[PDB]
Amino acid sequence: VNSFSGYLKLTDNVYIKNADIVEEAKKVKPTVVVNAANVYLKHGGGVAGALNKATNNAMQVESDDYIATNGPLKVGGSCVLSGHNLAKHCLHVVGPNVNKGEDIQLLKSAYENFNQHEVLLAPLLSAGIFGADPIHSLRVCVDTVRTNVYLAVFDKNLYDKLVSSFL
Ligand SMILES: C[C@@H]1CCC(=O)N1Nc1ncnc2[nH]c3cc(F)ccc3c12
Ligand SMILES: [Cl-]
Repeated sequence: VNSFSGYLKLTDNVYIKNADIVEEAKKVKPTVVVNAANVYLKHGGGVAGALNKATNNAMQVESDDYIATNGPLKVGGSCVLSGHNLAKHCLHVVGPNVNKGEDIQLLKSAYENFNQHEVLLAPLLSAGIFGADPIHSLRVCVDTVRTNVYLAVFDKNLYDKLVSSFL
């Protein structure tokens, strides 16, 4: 048993809710919140901008030190950093950005990072400003992640479409 509340169960291990991931993170304080990161960990907008804003820019400060030491992530890759006031840890995961021409096939690799964590609160990777079809992202999530994932979908119309179209 865990403290996630109000989720619809899609599969044995995937759950979904219409929620703002920032407010969900602040309420639950999960062990792991997933950020929709880019390779430079520049948290300017979308989920990343919102998570970073909620940390009063501490996520960005930590991220800039990470990049200065390690260089950029790979598309499809991840790193574990602090969750600040939102979670114990933040798993920064880079899904492909279709608006940059990045290979949508890398979305499966991106979701494989979730399997290193028993339970996660997460957005749909490559959705929103990353330009992929969220219905496809949900399908890849369900077919790739084997650990317990609680998906937060900000947009109510999209949430309803994801549920109603789920196979
Ligand atoms: C990209 C995915 C696909 C469907 C969807 O809604 N996405 N985004 C979110 N998902 C969950 N919480 C969020 N909080 C946010 C706060 C923001 F400023 C901006 C975006 C989000 C957001
Ligand atoms: Cl977005």
